[PDB]
This record gives sequence, structure tokens and C-alpha cells, in this order.
Amino acid sequence: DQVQKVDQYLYHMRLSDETLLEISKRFRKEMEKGLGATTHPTAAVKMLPTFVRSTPDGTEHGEFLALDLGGTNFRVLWVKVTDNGLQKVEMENQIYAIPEDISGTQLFDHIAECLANFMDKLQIKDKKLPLGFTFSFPCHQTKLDESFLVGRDVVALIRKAIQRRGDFDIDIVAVVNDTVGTMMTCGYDDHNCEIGLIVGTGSNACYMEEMRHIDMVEGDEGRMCINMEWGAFGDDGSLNDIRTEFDQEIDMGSLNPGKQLFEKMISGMYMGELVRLILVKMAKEELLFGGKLSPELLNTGRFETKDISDIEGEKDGIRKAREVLMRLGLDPTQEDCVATHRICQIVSTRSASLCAATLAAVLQRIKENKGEERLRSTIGVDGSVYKKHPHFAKRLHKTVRRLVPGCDVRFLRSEDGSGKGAAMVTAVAYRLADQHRARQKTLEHLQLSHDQLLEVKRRMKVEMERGLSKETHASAPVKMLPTYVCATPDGTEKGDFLALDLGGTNFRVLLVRVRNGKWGGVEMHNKIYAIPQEVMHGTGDELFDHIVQCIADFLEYMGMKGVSLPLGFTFSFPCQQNSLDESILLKWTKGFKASGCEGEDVVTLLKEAIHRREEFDLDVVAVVNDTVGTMMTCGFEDPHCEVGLIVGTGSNACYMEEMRNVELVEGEEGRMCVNMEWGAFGDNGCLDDFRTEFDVAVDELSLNPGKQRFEKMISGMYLGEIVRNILIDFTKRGLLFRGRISERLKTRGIFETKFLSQIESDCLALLQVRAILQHLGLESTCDDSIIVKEVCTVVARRAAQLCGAGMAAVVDRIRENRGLDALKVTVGVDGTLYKLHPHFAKVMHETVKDLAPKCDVSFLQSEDGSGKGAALITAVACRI
Ligand SMILES: Cc1oc(S(=O)(=O)NC[C@H]2O[C@H](O)[C@H](NC(=O)c3cccc(Br)c3)[C@@H](O)[C@@H]2O)cc1C(=O)O
Ligand SMILES: Cc1oc(S(=O)(=O)NC[C@H]2O[C@H](O)[C@H](NC(=O)c3cccc(Br)c3)[C@@H](O)[C@@H]2O)cc1C(=O)O
Repeated sequence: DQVQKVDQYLYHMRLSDETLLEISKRFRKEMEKGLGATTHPTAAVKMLPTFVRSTPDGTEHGEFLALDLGGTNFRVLWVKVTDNGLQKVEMENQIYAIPEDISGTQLFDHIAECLANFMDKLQIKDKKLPLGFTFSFPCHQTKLDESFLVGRDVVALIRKAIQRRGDFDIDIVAVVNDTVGTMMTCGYDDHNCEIGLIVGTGSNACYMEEMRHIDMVEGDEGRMCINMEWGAFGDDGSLNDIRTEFDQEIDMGSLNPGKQLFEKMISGMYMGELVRLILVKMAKEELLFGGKLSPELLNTGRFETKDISDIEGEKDGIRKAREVLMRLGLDPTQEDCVATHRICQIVSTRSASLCAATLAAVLQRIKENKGEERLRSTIGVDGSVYKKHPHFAKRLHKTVRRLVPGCDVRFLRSEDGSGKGAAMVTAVAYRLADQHRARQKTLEHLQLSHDQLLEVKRRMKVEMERGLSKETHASAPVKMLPTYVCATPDGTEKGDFLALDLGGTNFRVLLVRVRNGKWGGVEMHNKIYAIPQEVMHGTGDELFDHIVQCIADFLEYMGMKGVSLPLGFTFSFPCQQNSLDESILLKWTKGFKASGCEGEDVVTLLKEAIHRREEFDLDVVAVVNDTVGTMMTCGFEDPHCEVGLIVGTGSNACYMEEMRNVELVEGEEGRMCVNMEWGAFGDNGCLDDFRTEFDVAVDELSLNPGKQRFEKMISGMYLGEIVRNILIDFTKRGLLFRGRISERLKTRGIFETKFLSQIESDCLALLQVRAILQHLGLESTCDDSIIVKEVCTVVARRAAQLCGAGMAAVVDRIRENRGLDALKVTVGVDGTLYKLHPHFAKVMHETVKDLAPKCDVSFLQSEDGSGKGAALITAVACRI
């Protein structure tokens, strides 16, 4: 019944979950104030960047030194870290004294000397090792190696002191707060640990934070640990409705009035004192001890945090309260001991609840940063309150987990403390460096020197000459097909042309209208039709009847029903083409089972189907390959365009060639367009020394192994498969995705050209790269985004440079034909990669300018077809 009296008396010290979530939201605002640039200088929670960029992944290894300086004593540690799988650290340490005599230079001279004794005593003085520092307060820190004590940089001092000895030398330095060392130690055993926590004589906490939220450090990429210094929460008044008169009293009787106010609520230094003030006051009000007081009860610090831990710890704590009160000089009754015991619980429970509230906000922010619904997270924990107070860890654990239902949160107590932590920072720093040059060693295989592309250019040369002559054209991989397109535009052409573009299950039927003369141009009308799955699995004669009405329908839908026209034809399928108007289907592709086609002339197939529709009677002028149509299409814009190019789900190219050089066609006078089928470049082995294991792996798993090898380096779904195979390799090697391969990352096809283009065009915080990686079902961590964006940029650059080297041959092979030097030529280009990719165009233009300096090459975009150039080759065929 004295419990309820205390409860009602101390009511403002018993915090409802409501109050705690409100306090949690308040802390969230303070975190944003300290992180933001304009609000940081007056923010009470400083949110200091630690410059620690990553937690441990468990494979850290090496030997490391550290110093922990508290004053009047300090330790020098040697930390041996092995990657054997056990994550078992090896330590030795030694304590040295700093007498009152030990001027700055004298002090660090003494420190370097001890460190020198320690290294000699320890065998290691010929070794040059990293050195961590740990401090129990903040300094002013602009980089891992720096801090100003606030009067000078302590790293410069210890380094210049080492230089004056000449004994040993020291490697990279890190200076970290003791919360940070706690997090780092725990994160070496548990790699979900993103939060250091200390509830000690003092209290503070740190966490990993995303660089896009840290204004005070340049750059938006990745993460950095933030030392919150949350002891100062409420220094500006934010907590003053939670804080009581006892809280106020402690603050005025403190060495630092008005500072560290949240600490003064929750930590062990003031915790017992805060209980004394309640006893003094209740007694002065005659609610305890019959009003009597003792000289010791009114002396500060005489009731100790240790006494709280005792009183709640023993099964009889009323007896242990009787004894503490007696030592204070009082004569307690049973009630007085009941009330004392309970006051101890209320105070210690408030400390545990206030930690929960602010831990809740940190957990919530890490959760919104990662952006999933559920969060596995571990809190590295240290300090004398949470370790040696009997019930408080339980109370903290239970309250945190209530306040964050969305989180599975482990607690792990750090034993060995802050010595290894600073050491572990330098160990993780070495690991980041090793993994960087590791994955850069793989990427170097995909970065080609200007001398290497010239060699690739050369081999495109020989393979072109080889395909044109009649001797090797059977053996040549680049087949150099004659198109029988012998002429290019004038301003002359005028009329209406139909284009039938058929490959895959949906053809388009298009009407092309040409306005001659300067200005003028072309407009399009298409319509898309589907070939039903029956029609495609049936006979070929019912296939082209279905085709022919879709022409009849659209001609009518143009309003033109009943008019005869000339017609160009895009038939995308393996073909032997013997004449402009004649082509033989070799193999069906794309899913067409239609009988009576392979081995037949596709135009007679189409023409005999036009005879049968009783009205129809249209004229079939030409059969074309889609690159040829691309070249022709911007020939109407630019008369100087001799070359087509498509970079897309596939890649191909064509130029106008001297008929002297085409030996598969009788007669040497004039020029003829050559459809290279240059995706087949490299299928004889000529690129085999540029093909990585990743190229080889894409090749073996496609529909057409050993075939179209150059197309698979420069374009298609193949780029994202190259990317994926690299990413899998990095992950097997521990270099990405923390060494664990999703079944979803083993899914072939997931990296799609549209995604390689957005990934590469994203900057700053890479939110769009992470978004895509979430979309595809992959780990999205900031660190992972950078790497993935890098792999994409490398792969897409090689594709553009390789495309440049080969397109460089073509413009010289046009030039050596004519014996010329400086040429202005223009290339019509189509295809989705080149239009939509951010850097692909520019890189290839640069590549062509670099490896063909004598040629001056413009690239004009064409598009529209492909299938539309089919009617424009007809306009120039209806020429004669
Ligand atoms: C293991 C252990 O560590 C300690 S501790 O008290 O030495 N370190 C905890 C935190 O204490 C303070 O809050 C520090 N801030 C300041 O002093 C500070 C000073 C000025 C301005 C500002 Br703003 C902050 C924090 O930086 C520090 O992390 C006790 C124990 C134990 O076992 O009892
Ligand atoms: C506008 C655009 O066009 C395309 S595309 O894929 O239709 N054209 C590129 C090339 O594809 C392959 O390389 C073709 N060769 C063969 O398959 C081939 C031909 C003969 C034998 C063997 Br064995 C293979 C070439 O004829 C064709 O030029 C994609 C896009 C886009 O924007 O994504």
C-alpha cells in the first residue's frame, strides 16, 4: 500500500507507451535537425559524422594497434584478426600512467614511448600497423584521421611524436567514439549490428546512416556511421515536460548545468543521486522517516547507483534497503524500506524506458532507409548500467520491442570494449580497399585500350574482305550479303508505297507517302495485326492469305480500298537473297510452323497469294533487311548517308560497296548495299582473346551457342546477362551482396536493357538504382547500388567501344575503296539501346572519331522502321 502511495507521488516518472512514442517522434526531429545543414549549428543532437563507412563483414584480417585514452591511465592494444570462419579476435593490452607533469609535445612523446615499449615487449616493432583511437567524448573530426580536443589535432601530434622517435612507423589511423567502437566490435560477430549503444555512467548511441541524409559530408552515395551524442537531447528544452524537479535539482548541482540533460535522466552517474533527492523531499514532507533527516542523506552522492542495483537485485531487497538507509544514518521502518525499494524501481525503469524511446526512433529510421516492411537488426550494447543493473536489460528489451512491432531486434553485449572497435575500423578499411581492387581486377578485363580497339578494327577489316570474295564467303563468318539495293535517293521520289513488315507474330502494314523537292518529307500510317496461333502452325498458303487481307483491311482503313500500289517487304528470318525481288526462306524462326515455305521464294509465296483475292493485284518491288531500310530512311534526309546501323535487341550494319569488290554478283560497274550480318563477327574465333569468362557464359546458355558472338558483346539482352554473370561472380567471391546468391539473382533475363539505361543515368544518392534492384527482387543496400551501377557502366561502355571499333572499319573500308583521305559520311542509326541508353551514343561517336581520324562521321537517328525503309527502298526502286 506504500507502493501505490509512491506510484501516485512519482506518477510523472512512470511513462506510458504513448509518452514514449511521442518522445520517440521528438527524437526523430532532433536527429533530422543535427543532420541537416542549416539546422545543425543550433541542433542539440549533434549527429556527428564518424567517417566509418561500413560495418564488418566477418572476413576482416590483419594485425592492428589501438590506444584508448581516458586520462590518468590509458591502454595500448594489439589486435590480431584472422579469417578462419570463427570470428575469434586475439588481444593483448597494457596500461600506462600519465603523471600531472605530463605541455602537449611532452604528453605524446610519453604516449609514443609507451607504444614503443609495448611493441618491443610484444615482438612487433618492425611491423607497420594501423592505429585506432577511442575516446569517451566527441571531438571536432573532419576525417577518419583527425580530431581536435575541445586544442590541436591529436593524430598529427601522435604522428609527429612517432617521427621524432624514428623507432617504428605507423600505418593508417582511425579515431572513433566509444559507441562506434562498440558497434564495430559487435558487428564483427553479428553482421546485422547497425547500432552501438552505451548506457554507462554516461550514455550515447550511434548508428549507420545513409549519406543522402548527411548534409555535413559531401556526397550522397553509401552510408556513414553517425555519433548522435544523444546525452545532449533536451539541452534546448525539448524534454522539459518529461523532466521533474528532481531532474532540475541535479542539473543545477552539476559540474555542467544545462548540458547533457537526457543523459542526466537515464545514466548511472546521476541515477542514485536522483533517488536521494526523492527521499530528502518525501522526508521533508513527512511521508517517510517520520520527517527525520540525517547529515548523510543531505550530502550529494551518498546514495549510489550501486545501491539501486543491490536493492532491486536481491530476493529480499527490503532488507538490503534497510541496510543502505541505516548506513545513511536513518532509522527506517518496514514501510520506509518498501517505499525506498520502489523509488529505486521507478527511477531505473524510467531510465530503461527513455532508452527504448530513442532507440525506437533509430530503429524506425534504419527501417525507412532500407524500405522493407520488416527489419532484422542487432544493437551492440555496453555500459555499467545495462550490464550490472539486475533488471534493466530485460526492461529495455521488452519496451523497445513493443514500441517497434515492425522489427526483430537482437541485443548483443560487447565485452572486450572499445579497444578492438577502433582497431576493427582500420580492419574494415583495409577490407574495403582489398575488395575494391579485387572487383576492379575483374572489370579491367572489360576495359579495352585504344591499341586494343584498333586491333579489333583490323579484324573487322579482314573479315569484311573475307566475306566479299567468292573463295571464303562460304567460310567467312561475316557473310557480306548482297542486298541488290544499288541506288540511293535524290530529291526526286514521289508517290505512295505500302510496306509489309513481318517478323514475329505481329506484322505491321504501313502506307508511306513521299513529297519530293526541297523540304517535303515522309509521313507514316501503320496498323498492327496479329497472326493467330492456328494460322502460324498451319499451312503456308493460309499464312499469306491472312497477311493479304490485313493489307486489304488497312488499305481500306486508309480510305484507299481498291487502289493498286507498289510494295516493299521486310521479312526478318534466315534468307538466301538472290535478287532485289527474290528471296528464299531457309529456316523458319520466331515460332512459325507454316508448311510449304522453307525452300520457296517468299515473294512468289506473297505474289501468288495476291493473285487470289479477286480485287487485289498489288506490285511487290523489293525484299529488304531492316538495316538496309534504316540506311535508306535517312538517305531521304541526308544524301551523304552510305551506311545503316542497328543497335538494339540485336545489332547489324550495312554500307554501300563498290560492285568490283562484291564477287558474288556478275559485273563490276556501280555500287551495291552490303548487309554485313556483323553480329556473326567473332564466330570463327577471331575475338576469342577479348572474350571474358562472362562472355563465354552468356554464349553457352543462349539459343545459338557459338553463333552471333559480336552481337552478344555489343547489344541485346546479352548485356544484362554479362552484368548478371559478373554480379554473381562478385557475390561468390564475397565482393557483393554479402556473399549470398538469391535464387532470384540466378533467374536469367532479369537485367533488361531498359534497366541498364536507368541504372547508368542515375546519380547522387542512387535511389533509382536501389529502386530497380528492389523491383527485380534483389538486395538494395547503398553499397550494393554503387557496385551494380559500376558493373553496368563498364559493360555498356565496352559494348559502345566495340561497336565503335567495328563501325570504324566500315568508314575506312568505304574510303580505301575510293582511295580517299578526308571523308564526310553519315550513318543512319536505329535501335532501342542506342536511342535510350544515356552514354552509348556519345561513347561510340568518340570511339569512331578516335580510331578513324581521317573520316568525319555524322550519326542521324532514323527509327520509324526498319519496316518503313521497306517502302522507301521501293520509292528508289520505282526510280527506273
Ligand atoms: C563503457 C562506458 O563508457 C562510458 S562513457 O560515459 O565514458 N561513454 C558514453 C558516452 O558518454 C558521454 O555521453 C559522452 N559525451 C560527452 O561527454 C559529451 C561532452 C560534451 C558534449 C557532448 Br554533446 C557530449 C559520449 O560521447 C560517450 O559516448 C561509461 C561506461 C560504463 O561502463 O559506465
Ligand atoms: C530497330 C531494331 O531492330 C532490331 S533487329 O534485332 O530486328 N535487327 C538487328 C539484326 O538482328 C539480327 O542481327 C539479324 N540477323 C540474324 O538474326 C541472322 C541473319 C542471318 C543468319 C543468322 Br545466324 C542470323 C539482322 O538481320 C538484324 O539486322 C532490334 C531493334 C531495337 O530497336 O531493339
